[PDB]
Amino acid sequence: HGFVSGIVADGKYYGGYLVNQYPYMSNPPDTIAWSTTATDLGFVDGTGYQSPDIICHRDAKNGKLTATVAAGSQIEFQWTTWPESHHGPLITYLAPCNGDCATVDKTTLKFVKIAAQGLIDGSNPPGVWADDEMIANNNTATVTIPASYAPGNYVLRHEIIALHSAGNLNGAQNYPQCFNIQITGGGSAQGSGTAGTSLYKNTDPGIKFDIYSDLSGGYPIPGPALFN
Ligand SMILES: *[C@@H]1O[C@H](CO)[C@@H](O)[C@H](O)[C@H]1NC(C)=O
Ligand SMILES: [Cu+2]
Repeated sequence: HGFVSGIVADGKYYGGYLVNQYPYMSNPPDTIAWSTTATDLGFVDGTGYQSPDIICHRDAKNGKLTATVAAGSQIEFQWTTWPESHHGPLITYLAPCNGDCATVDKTTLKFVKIAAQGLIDGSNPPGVWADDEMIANNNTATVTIPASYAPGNYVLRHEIIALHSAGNLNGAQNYPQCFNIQITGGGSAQGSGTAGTSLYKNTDPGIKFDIYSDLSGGYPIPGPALFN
């Protein structure tokens, strides 16, 4: 259970969608982060993989602001304190808004996987994962925006998949957080995206996954192919 409280882009801090505060007000602050109704700091599980909730978490609604970021530079995502039990991958995507992200219909977004980290050391189940490294780094995850990416308006979708209960069907817990960004500089490249409601199936091997048994077979990070 947790959420992204803010991000750093081009070295500038942007406050996120404070889901434990902003829903409890008529007129919360503007943010680059999408609003959600996930006030229990909870998740979308496999029962919702085909729901609009998987896109940006949820009942999510477009953030009002947009952060500029140079292609080829780093974004830091500051999570709230992440529980050790919730081992799993960190996956980050870009979807073009093809227009203004403040008004794009989220149901139309097609996400390209730009970063993904999974099982780091599975010598001893339940293993050490991407989220374990995030915990150790002041509950912060980092990605690089590809240097060759086309300049434009994008939804940045950053997600933890907790796998502590993932041996159960629909037991994997997805924690997507979305932000509006404007990539500057860059090149001409873009991936071919996947609708949010097409990212995952509850039968995918990295979704219906047992962290507690021998990990000699590794961990197949779910979702579409990683962009190069
Ligand atoms: C740790 O993260 C918090 C937000 O969770 C941030 O406010 C603080 O500045 C960070 N500490 C360091 C040393 O960067
Ligand atoms: Cu939890």
